[PDB]
Amino acid sequence: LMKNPQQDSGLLSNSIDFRDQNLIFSNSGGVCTSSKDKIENYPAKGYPYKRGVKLSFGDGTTELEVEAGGGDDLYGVCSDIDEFSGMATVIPITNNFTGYLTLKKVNPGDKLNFNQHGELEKVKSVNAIALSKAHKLTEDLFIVLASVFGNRAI
Amino acid sequence: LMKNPQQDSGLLSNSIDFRDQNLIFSNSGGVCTSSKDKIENYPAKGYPYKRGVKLSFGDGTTELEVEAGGGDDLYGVCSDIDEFSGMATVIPITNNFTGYLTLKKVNPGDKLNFNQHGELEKVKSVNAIALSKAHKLTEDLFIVLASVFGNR
Amino acid sequence: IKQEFDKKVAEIQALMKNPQQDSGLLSNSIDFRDQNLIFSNSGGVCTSSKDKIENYPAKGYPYKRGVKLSFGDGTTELEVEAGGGDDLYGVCSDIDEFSGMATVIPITNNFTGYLTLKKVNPGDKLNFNQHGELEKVKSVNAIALSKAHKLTEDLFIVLASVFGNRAI
Repeated sequence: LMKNPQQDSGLLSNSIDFRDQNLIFSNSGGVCTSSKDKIENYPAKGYPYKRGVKLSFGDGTTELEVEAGGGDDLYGVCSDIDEFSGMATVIPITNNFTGYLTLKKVNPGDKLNFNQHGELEKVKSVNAIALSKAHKLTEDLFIVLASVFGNRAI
Repeated sequence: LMKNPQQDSGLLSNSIDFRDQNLIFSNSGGVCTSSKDKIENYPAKGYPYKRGVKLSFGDGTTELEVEAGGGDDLYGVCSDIDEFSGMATVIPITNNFTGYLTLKKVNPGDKLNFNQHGELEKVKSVNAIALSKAHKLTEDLFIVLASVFGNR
Repeated sequence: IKQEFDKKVAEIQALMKNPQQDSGLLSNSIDFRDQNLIFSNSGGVCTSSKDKIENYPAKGYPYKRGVKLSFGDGTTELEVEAGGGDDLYGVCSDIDEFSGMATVIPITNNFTGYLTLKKVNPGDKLNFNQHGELEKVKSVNAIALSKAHKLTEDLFIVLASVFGNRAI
């Protein structure tokens, strides 16, 4: 629900090990990032963090915004949110992405697609392949490493 | 049918207003431009300016060129033209473009497709969404702000 | 035995991109035309500085072929192997044999260059097969810009431009 946890921790972190220290919700961006990636920023409608986003049009008084969604309305993938300005960082669907995305509440090689709420689910229109299994961060919060490369063909 | 108007105006322009000054036909490129965008150039066959283009092949003596077109042959979007060299600047369909494009003689949010002449029309195989109403520059020339983000 | 050895060397060197081979003479190629029709040619005829290029461990010999992702027992990371159809992931534009690393351009980025063809005139529609070879026609926008050039009794290359997916 938030990039940074709302409640402050009561304990320090044990910074000794180096394994399995990347399965956190505050892991913004992608696991493998190219210097030739196209990155945009939009006004955020809701909390579309780590979800497929779509274009949301108001009454014309205010500019275009982005909200979590999928299906035929999918426009990109949100990889970061600046909360002070409400700015959602979006990687366009034309550009391929590899990273941790929210999964609907799954094995490597299974084909995934974005549902109505911008959540990955097992399969049609979007090329997404899971590179790992679901990792549970909360009772309803599951993340999964996936590679999204364009849109499929009907 | 030229980016730069041929008939030079008889009056000086008044630079007093900062609103509604970009709704001209000589506004080449895009409104939102990324420094990592891929930009190609090709020989132009006709005037494909501000239209969707397709690859056209000749007899074989000369190289391939780009001509205004759509359908399943759509290759990219022509954003600029150098008239001296007849060189059309193309953004491939694999790259996403946001800018003013020619509309066939539509409200923000309407899905659009490219016709046989590279003109956007209201609706199948291209992701084009109108971001503004049709602005009429000439009695037959209409433009529209559209974001293209690939195929469907 | 040695003749069979030499025959296998010939086969594997024809398979390879730039095999090591000593020559008794200095071959002279003074003309500057049709000098680029070699198997050791660079990945792209027209290359942009904004192209996204990845590298992956290779399974088999996917050079100048369409590549797809493949997974094993999970002990080792995913690897690219020659393939096409609906499983196509990218195009292998280079290979480094010492490190066994295939340099690949994803299907989300348009590519133009010489690719392996099935054993064709310009302006024809091409599709990737199960082996990653191009064949005359589909779900990929691949168009041939030239005719098939034959370098070996089974090796054909063709100049092709591939730009994204083809809806419907």
